[PDB]
Amino acid sequence: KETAAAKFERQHMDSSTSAASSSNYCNQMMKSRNLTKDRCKPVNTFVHESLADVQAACSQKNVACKNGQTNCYQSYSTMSITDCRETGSSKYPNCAYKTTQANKHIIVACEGNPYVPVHFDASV
Ligand SMILES: [Cl-]
Ligand SMILES: [Cl-]
Ligand SMILES: [Cl-]
Ligand SMILES: [Cl-]
Repeated sequence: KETAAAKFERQHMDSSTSAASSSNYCNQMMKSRNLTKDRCKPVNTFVHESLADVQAACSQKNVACKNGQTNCYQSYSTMSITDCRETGSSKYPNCAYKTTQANKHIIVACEGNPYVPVHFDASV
């Protein structure tokens, strides 16, 4: 099985581009990261920063997660992110995504040793 930290990396990291290329960024990335394999993941955010900077958020501002857990952290600085969400025309096996690029703080849940990101909670 995939570890929690590795699943977070695969689903949420894109350190190779500074920001979403075109409107087709999400269709390509959701496919590349295997998030459209058996079904279309409905919503998924990619962060365009180094893995180190995203991991460093786990020692930044401790805040509540939406589900009430207390292991969430909000990055002190804004980061380049792209939110990918299915459009109305999306239907497996023909997934289709809207690409929205933004610069916002990220909120992640962290766990383990090393204490690293295991869930992407929200962007602010
Ligand atoms: Cl790992
Ligand atoms: Cl590259
Ligand atoms: Cl997400
Ligand atoms: Cl941006």
